[PDB]
Amino acid sequence: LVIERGDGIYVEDVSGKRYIEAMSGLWSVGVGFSEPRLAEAAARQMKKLPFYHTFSYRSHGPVIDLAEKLVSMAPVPMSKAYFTNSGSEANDTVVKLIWYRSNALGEPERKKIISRKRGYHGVTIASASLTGLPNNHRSFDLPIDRILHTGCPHFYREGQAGESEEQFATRLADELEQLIIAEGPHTIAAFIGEPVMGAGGVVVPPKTYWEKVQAVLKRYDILLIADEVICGFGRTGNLFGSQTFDMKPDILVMSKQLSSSYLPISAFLINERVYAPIAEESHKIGTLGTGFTASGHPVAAAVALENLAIIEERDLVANARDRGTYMQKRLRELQDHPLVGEVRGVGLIAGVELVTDKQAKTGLEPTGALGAKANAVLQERGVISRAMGDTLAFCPPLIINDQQVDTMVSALEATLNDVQASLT
Amino acid sequence: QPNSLEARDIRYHLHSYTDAVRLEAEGPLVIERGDGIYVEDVSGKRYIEAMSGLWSVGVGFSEPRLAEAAARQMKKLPFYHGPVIDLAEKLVSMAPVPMSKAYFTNSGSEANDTVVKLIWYRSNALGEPERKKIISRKRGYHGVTIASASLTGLPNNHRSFDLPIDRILHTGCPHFYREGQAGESEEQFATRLADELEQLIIAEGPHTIAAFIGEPVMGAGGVVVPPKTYWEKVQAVLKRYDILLIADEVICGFGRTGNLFGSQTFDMKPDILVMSKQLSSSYLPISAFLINERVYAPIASGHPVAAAVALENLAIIEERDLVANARDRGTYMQKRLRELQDHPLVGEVRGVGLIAGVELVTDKQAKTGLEPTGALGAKANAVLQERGVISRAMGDTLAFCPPLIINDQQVDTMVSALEATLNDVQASLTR
Ligand SMILES: Cc1ncc(COP(=O)(O)O)c(CN)c1O
Repeated sequence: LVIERGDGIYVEDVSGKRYIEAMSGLWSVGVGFSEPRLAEAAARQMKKLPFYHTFSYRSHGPVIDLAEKLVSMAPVPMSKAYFTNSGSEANDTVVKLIWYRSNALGEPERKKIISRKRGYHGVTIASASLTGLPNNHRSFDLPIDRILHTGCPHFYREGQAGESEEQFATRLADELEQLIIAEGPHTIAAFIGEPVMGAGGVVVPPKTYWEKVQAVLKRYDILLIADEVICGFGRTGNLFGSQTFDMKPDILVMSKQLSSSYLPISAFLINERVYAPIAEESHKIGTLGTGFTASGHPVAAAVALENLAIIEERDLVANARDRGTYMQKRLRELQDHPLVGEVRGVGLIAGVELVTDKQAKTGLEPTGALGAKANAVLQERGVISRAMGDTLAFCPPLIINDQQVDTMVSALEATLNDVQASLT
Repeated sequence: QPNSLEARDIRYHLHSYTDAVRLEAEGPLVIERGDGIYVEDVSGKRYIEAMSGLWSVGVGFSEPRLAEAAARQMKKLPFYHGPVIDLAEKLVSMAPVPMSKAYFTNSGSEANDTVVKLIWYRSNALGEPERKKIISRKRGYHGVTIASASLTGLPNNHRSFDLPIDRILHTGCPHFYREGQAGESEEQFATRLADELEQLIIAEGPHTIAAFIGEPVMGAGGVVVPPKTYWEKVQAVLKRYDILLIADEVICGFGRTGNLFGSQTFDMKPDILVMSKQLSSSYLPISAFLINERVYAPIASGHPVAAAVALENLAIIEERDLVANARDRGTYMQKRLRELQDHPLVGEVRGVGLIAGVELVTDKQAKTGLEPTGALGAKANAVLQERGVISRAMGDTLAFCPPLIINDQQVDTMVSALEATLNDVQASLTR
């Protein structure tokens, strides 16, 4: 599919056919595809100071404004923001700084990071190791040493016979605790998780998961890294997924909706517990020996600022919350469709996992075929979704209205009816 | 003034490559705007940006054509996962040796990281699970991801970070002034480096070595120009053991060394070429790497706004003859800088094309500076900045890497400021 242009929630192919971009591109184009104020911010900044770096005691106005704004918006108290170009680089730098921090605290053995199966955190050698999907690892010799993976919190696929949702949450927290014990708790630096796993299939954790996991972490004083690359800036019904799931991270990683992907920029926030010992170590060494050339890029930072100003002025968090409520309700009305195994989601993100045998939870051979089949029909009906195996994902822009949500979910129902007719 | 830019920076902003405790005490220097080769701080003082920012702002700091390219794309299709296709085609067509495919990333770091990951994937696809080691060099700079900071050969990039990771090796720095033994000539030193590389390869098991990575000229490690014959002798080694050559042209690319690529200046024939920086003049973040058919055969999403800017940047370079401009001003800069070789504070002047390093010492026979090494560099860089020129100190070396748009009169101004700076520093040391 060759996409050429976009407008609001829509994109157009070269032939002129219009689609709802129900993924907001790559989970990221929050303000839609034609926000003129972002081009205005970019052009203005690029003619004033198109580039300056933030190395060696240098700065500029856009990065200063954006650092202040991100710290001020944090869902828990934070101390500093640090800027990169991507989500992958941010998670990579986070891992490195955790290792530095542990060295800075006299803990040379506290270097292990716990991630999760089906988690997605990037593509660098380190951040692809954090990622818990098989194809990111296969043939790349990953994961690197120090990166561990605990279970995926996906009740529909991991729950045991007869187990309840809250028991499943208890079992995942207990399995985490067993992992920490078996490794040696003093060796565990951090735990990383997305509030809701996006790329892994829009996996919403079971109720009480994050409370119980945080209890475990807190017992051993392990750092929590909230990966808000997808969930950040209104996706889940609040400004951050950490608010929606009552998470209290030490480190919060952002990208994507930060600039609505109009330019490459990413950031993470660290609290005082993280910052203070890194600062002291940088002073003994003489510098903090990391950073990307374009870290804090002034044009990207100007666009991000204007993007956040628009999300606040137009009440887009609330807009996403309310259209999300409607979308979640509409999608769950398809539960009794013969092809619908599970509907899951919160706020303005959802997944619909397709099956041909509800009791066995199985689809066509191989798993993925059913999702590919339905996704082709859905596209043909004017809706671009992402297939993750047999799950179709929905993550539309924050500017969507109810009428557009109705259009998108009706196309999904007509799609599933079509696919059902092809198989009978 | 709690609401000044400087105060707000100290409160909220964790900087790269900065001592955080010192930043809290002094605050940043805040840059406001740019004009050609100049930038201006928030207090209104102007400086020649003799480093082009971070070796990167090739077209200077006020090129409104790039602003229009960005806005045009941003108003058509601001993102999707056309300019990316056009840019890939252009980079392949400009390559200094035949190339097959272009891949995009945001940063030089991610490019190098991806290159390492692709090499591993490739050796696995070829059924060579042990051919995974990468040889880099001391003082090399290749970026800051966990993998690419491991390729980097500088201690500030490793200390307290637990790097380098396994599989990354480092051979010697090809810096004759610092590494040449008593009575060794420049060419003999080249011979010895190629021999030490070969010894490394033999000792590790040649079947285990996948690739060698080098910058044609090492930038961030101090503008180290390799000895004559080095690249020829190295390349003969690597070819003997079928090792891939990765040319990291992040700095050297797009006219910096007197030719379009540093690979042409040094007669390198890489299999993989990494680019960033002058690719877009840093007006937006974008990087790329190219691979040849040898690389691509067993293994057979750029950002569109960034790509549209990189395309327009390349067109400007081409239309305004900036590679030739840089070559000719480079010839003049290198001659002017070498006029300071006899200065009592100058240990060495080195450089090619439009990049150079002036290494400072206080005892020219011992090749020693002030205590500790770094103090003399820092001192002179501060005085040069008072004189309106922004250089970058790498220990006791001051770097010069000005915009491709610079003219001879500006070169003259820059080098005269350095001369007066060295005279002032020498005077202060005698008091
Ligand atoms: C030769 C070289 N390679 C790689 C990099 C890394 O680029 P970035 O800062 O964009 O990650 C740099 C940046 N100074 C460089 O000079």
